[PDB]
Order: sequence, then structure tokens, then C-alpha cells
Amino acid sequence: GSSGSSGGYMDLMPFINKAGCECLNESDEHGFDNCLRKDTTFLESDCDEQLLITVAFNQPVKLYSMKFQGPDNGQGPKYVKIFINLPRSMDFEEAERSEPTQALELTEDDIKEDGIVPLRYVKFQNVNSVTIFVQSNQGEEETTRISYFTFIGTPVQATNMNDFKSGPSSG
Repeated sequence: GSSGSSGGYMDLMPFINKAGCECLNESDEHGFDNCLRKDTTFLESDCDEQLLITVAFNQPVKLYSMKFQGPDNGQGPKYVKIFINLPRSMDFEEAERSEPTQALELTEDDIKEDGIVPLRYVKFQNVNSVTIFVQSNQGEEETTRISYFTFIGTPVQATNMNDFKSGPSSG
């Protein structure tokens, strides 16, 4: 159906394997999977900002950016360590001894309604498994609430498909 060239990445949501995903210190009442979609519950930590999020990609894609934010209360992740090409997963000790592939200090503008975290695709040229460990928050809160989480980018090599239409617009 026609064709065109423009800047339009994908959240890779449908490319994530929720069946192979893994969460650390996940609340009992709240799930770490409900914070993946915009329309769902939130993920509240029952300890502190020391939760981990594993992601298993069935196909090797490219992490050009990451959308990490929280609820509308004032609790969002700031200093998060990103890991890729892991042997299977990331723990609390393994996330401390070993350094992340990127790791950035998310700001209020990165965890807002349209917050965006520009990563370095140069390192995620081809990743099959990515993990994110929460260290600190925006205002050093006691806990980080996750509401929306995804990976912006594109597959290293896919077919000629089509999607993503309509959307908001401002002056």
C-alpha cells in the first residue's frame, strides 16, 4: 500500500516477548507488565527504587530510544542502568558489579507525558535481550511507579509492512 521515507520509529511493543519477560521485586498487587501499556494499572515498588525489568526480544532489533515514565503523582525513574546481550538476565549484584551499556539520568522532560530517552543505537545495533535496573528517581522518591515502558527503534531487518496512522498535532 504505497510507500514513503520519513522519521517514524516503533515502540517494538508487539516485538517484545511478554512470555519470556522477567521482573525483579515485582509487587504482588501490581504487575511489572501493566506498566507496559498506556491503558493499564501502574507498577508500585513494595521496597524502593531497586526494581529490575527484563525484556526478551524474539528478533534482534535496534534500540534508538526508550520511553520511560511514571504516573501523574510525581514518582518517576531517573538514573536507570540499561543492559543488553545478557547471558539470561540481570540481578541486583550483577547490575552493580557490571556496568550498563548506556545508563542515563532521565529528567522531568524525559518522564513527562511525551518524555523520550535518546539512547545510542551504535551499541544496540543488534540486541535480543535488554534489561533495565532502577536505581534512583526524579526527586529521590522512596519508590518508582512505572506506568509506560517501551523501546523506540526498528528491526535490524524486516519485511515491507505498514502501520502507525493518525495522531495528535499542535501549532
